[PDB]
Amino acid sequence: GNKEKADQQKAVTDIVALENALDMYKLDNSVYPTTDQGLEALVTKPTNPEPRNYREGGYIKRLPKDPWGNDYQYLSPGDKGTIDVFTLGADGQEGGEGTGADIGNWNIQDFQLEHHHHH
Ligand SMILES: [Ca+2]
Ligand SMILES: [Cl-]
Ligand code: NA
Ligand code: NA
Ligand SMILES: [Pt+2]
Ligand SMILES: [Zn+2]
Ligand SMILES: [Zn+2]
Ligand SMILES: [Zn+2]
Repeated sequence: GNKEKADQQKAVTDIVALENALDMYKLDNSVYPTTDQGLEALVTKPTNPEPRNYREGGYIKRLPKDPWGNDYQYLSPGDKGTIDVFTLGADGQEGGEGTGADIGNWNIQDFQLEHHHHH
């Protein structure tokens, strides 16, 4: 019902937010954060490597939690594209259907409302 569609839109909103914050990091610092620096690099200046041009206050106000209480996941370099930003969904596991499906930057349009789709 409403709950599941709201949860899905929340995941879309967060993944897009994070992807945009990651692009700002790249614009400043010439590279994306590594998997090991993590999404935390968006709020706190990382090490290994230390970025050259870190923005005061970071790149996002806070790290969102996914609709099922788990942290969003991140890989750089990604398996699915240059970076992977994703949630594993309601089942907290790879793959799955329904609310269990994995939502990521690579397939994000699929989980957006219909007006974002290309048919
Ligand atoms: Ca899943
Ligand atoms: Cl299109
Ligand atoms: Na840390
Ligand atoms: Na990707
Ligand atoms: Pt920015
Ligand atoms: Zn981007
Ligand atoms: Zn829209
Ligand atoms: Zn569609």
